[PDB]
Amino acid sequence: NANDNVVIVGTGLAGVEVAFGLRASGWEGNIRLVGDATVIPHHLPPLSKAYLAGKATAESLYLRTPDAYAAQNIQLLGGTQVTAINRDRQQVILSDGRALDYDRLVLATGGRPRPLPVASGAVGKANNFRYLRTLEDAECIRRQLIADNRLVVIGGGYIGLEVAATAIKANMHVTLLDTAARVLERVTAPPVSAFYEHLHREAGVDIRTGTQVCGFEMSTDQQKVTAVLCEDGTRLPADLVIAGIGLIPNCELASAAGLQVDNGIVINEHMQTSDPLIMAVGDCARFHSQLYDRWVRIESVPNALEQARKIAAILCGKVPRDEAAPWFWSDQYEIGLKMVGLSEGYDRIIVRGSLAQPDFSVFYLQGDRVLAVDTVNRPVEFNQSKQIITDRLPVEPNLLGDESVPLKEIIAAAKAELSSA
Ligand SMILES: Cc1cc2nc3c(=O)[nH]c(=O)nc-3n(C[C@H](O)[C@H](O)[C@H](O)COP(=O)(O)OP(=O)(O)OC[C@H]3O[C@@H](n4cnc5c(N)ncnc54)[C@H](O)[C@@H]3O)c2cc1C
Repeated sequence: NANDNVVIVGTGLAGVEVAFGLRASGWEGNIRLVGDATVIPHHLPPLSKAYLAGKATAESLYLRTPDAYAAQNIQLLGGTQVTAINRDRQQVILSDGRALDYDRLVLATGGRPRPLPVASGAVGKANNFRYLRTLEDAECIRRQLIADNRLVVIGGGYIGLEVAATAIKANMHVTLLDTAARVLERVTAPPVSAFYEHLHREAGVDIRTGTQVCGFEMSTDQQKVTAVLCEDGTRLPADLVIAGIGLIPNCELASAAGLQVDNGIVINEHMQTSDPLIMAVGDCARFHSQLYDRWVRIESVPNALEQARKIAAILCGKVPRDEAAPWFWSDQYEIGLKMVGLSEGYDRIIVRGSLAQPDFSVFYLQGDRVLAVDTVNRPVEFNQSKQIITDRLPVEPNLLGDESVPLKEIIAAAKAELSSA
């Protein structure tokens, strides 16, 4: 429509992709991008990878060049916080009291770092204690990635691991702490955690699992952290502390406007929230996965792209792409880590290749059904695995771990079985 105005709250990948996708699918109306961030929209993955390593330019981070917004006639309103939504009048209220009218509203609010309780007040304020989510966070941390200085990373998720890998390369003394018994405990099988723990320790990282931070010591003059204290009495001297204990989806605007919320903004098969004219997308969206027949909220680039493209399609009267298996990647010590599917609910894993080398695939199964596959330096088996998950192919479990049998042929057999019998 060339009259309907669309307002997108959030200028992260999700919001920006909706904006440009919209104008790419034939949208003629007005598009307004509104975000509290001041910087030009940029990619996030490089922030714990090449950019954090200081090897990529700031320019390379832009999602789209600044001129692109003008050319595609997309109004970008940065440094502006949306404080409320008025479904009745169909307007979004800005912190300055200003209100923007909308015919279609898209909430691409993403999430915010989960604060560490024992790092409140002065601790969190210290210039050498940071979470990693914004460009500002990344640059503040990078400036402090100094050889021989001591870093303590709190949190063992993929980003924590990527931060540790980057710091190690910068020759820092690195210690990583996780409360769980093994890193990535919730999304991987023990032998996979073992791989990562050994991988990092081998690189020089001192990983301490089952460790809980009880507090910090700080300098009076500089108001900087000088040490991290563990519940068991261990004192870890630190020149830098990076915390990453998860993300909190930004649903406040939704829950305040009476929209359904549950660890994310609930949306239906049409990307719509409880309110027809309001949609949600990206890290903040909790949707129903028909592939796994359950409600999930995914934090990944592929997820944002897929969801953003679906919204653009629907708002333009076009047909959305069929639901694809969820996937994401991680870069640690130049190792190609690619994960497809959701492992939740697996009752066994099958390793294809040796875990003593960064070259294998791990299949997560629930019975004979493949739920997900984590691949390490195996791009082809990764692509092939997407097909197995997305199409629910009946691949023979007893051959998945047999490297003398190409995955392509295992797949061929599964497909032939459907057509023949
Ligand atoms: C360091 C890092 C590394 C990552 N690496 C990978 C990776 O390797 N592979 C992968 O697949 N994914 C990775 N991710 C995750 C991926 O970047 C995100 O899932 C993806 O970019 C989608 O983000 P989003 O746009 O949904 O949310 P966000 O990027 O959080 O964007 C939401 C924006 O909206 C703003 N906003 C919220 N509320 C309001 C409001 N009321 N008014 C105005 N503005 C508001 C927020 O401040 C924010 O600026 C990484 C993320 C980080 C931080």
